[PDB]
Amino acid sequence: KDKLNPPTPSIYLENKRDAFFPPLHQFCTNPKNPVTVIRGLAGALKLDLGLFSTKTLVEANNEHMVEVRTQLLQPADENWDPTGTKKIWRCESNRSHTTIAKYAQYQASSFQESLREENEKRRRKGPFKTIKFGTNIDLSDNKKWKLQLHELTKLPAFARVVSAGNLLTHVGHTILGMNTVQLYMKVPGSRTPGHQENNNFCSVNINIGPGDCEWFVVPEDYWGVLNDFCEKNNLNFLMSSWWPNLEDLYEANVPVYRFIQRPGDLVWINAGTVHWVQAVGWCNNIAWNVGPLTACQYKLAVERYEWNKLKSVKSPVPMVHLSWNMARNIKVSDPKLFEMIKYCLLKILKQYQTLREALVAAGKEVIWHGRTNDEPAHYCSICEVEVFNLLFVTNESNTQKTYIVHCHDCARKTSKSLENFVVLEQYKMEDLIQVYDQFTLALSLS
Ligand SMILES: [Mn+2]
Ligand SMILES: [Zn+2]
Repeated sequence: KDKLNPPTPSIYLENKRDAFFPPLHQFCTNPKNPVTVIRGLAGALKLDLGLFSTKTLVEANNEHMVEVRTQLLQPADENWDPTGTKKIWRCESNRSHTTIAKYAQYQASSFQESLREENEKRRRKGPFKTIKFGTNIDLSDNKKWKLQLHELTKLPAFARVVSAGNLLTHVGHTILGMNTVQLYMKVPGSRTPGHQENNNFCSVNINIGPGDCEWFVVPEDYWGVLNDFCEKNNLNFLMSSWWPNLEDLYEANVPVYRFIQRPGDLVWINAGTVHWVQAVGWCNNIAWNVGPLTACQYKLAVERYEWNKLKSVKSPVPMVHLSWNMARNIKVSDPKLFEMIKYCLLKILKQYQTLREALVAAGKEVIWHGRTNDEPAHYCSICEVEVFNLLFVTNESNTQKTYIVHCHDCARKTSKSLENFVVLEQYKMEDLIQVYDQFTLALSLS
């Protein structure tokens, strides 16, 4: 089917007017568009991409940490077992650390060697060469990266790291790599393997250049098919490194979007869109997440939040904490989105009331503990689930005032009658009830 190789949703900007035009915002967040390629974005805004060149990065912070992935240099769009016999889903991707200065030396010498090879003139496949990919470089420190982060404020508001319409701005604290910028340094063949974004939040990626990247994209509502493929091939969809066999996908009638990202092109990945990427030339990229205020985004975030619990994987976004912040601080005028949030809050409230009464009925004391504001959400020190309001802390951690948090289930498993724990409460019930009761649908004529 030609429908199995659909065209790329793609917008071509010439100037600042095009970039700030509101129908662009609406196109990107439309659930029918799994990905949007915004071509010419840097040129239209006169963004200085030179602030992210390797030369500039070395000067700025030469000892900065870089995560290295050591990989095989594979042909075109394929992934072969090391022997070169058959195409398989499993990637080879070994981890180590280096610095910006050291990776930079390698990136440059890699290009010089390729020039010389090009001038040396002239098991079904392979054997394959080894390459290194510098990934997940942390650009959160505004003191170390002042000029770099300022340049990204030139973007239209919907695409910024920080904005009033961004759910990740309303979380109220830092989530590393999501509401902070990540940087990637590349040589040809550098691969970011198959994945969905953390808790299915949208993402922004800009190619710094000078070389191109090639992207592969599958819509959110086929993610289940790719999950089945991973399990059949003995891989964890959420945690393993895998690179889809395009012939397998075609056979299973899964459509695949495929396109080239040139320097200055911005790629918008919509919520839950499955994707994997490879460098075609020598380049750097920057990326972060954004959470549009839509029913579709909130729904997919909640779904992945609950799926992660079943798979014993931590959620970087604390969706209970976020939901309360939305009710406290945000006027919601879409009836669909409003009903979703109200439903979730009522479920949180009922569970909390049920647990609290059980504790009281058993004669366990609930200790008023309160809360520092802008204090981050808490997670269980053993199982890493989000823990809200009622915190379970050992007698000794309480005494030492280290307040090491446990969920109810993990505390019970340790201490059958909770005799080794105290129960801390960060919010009064009457106050949460008020927030819930006062959270009402706002009128908007839009
Ligand atoms: Mn991604
Ligand atoms: Zn736990």
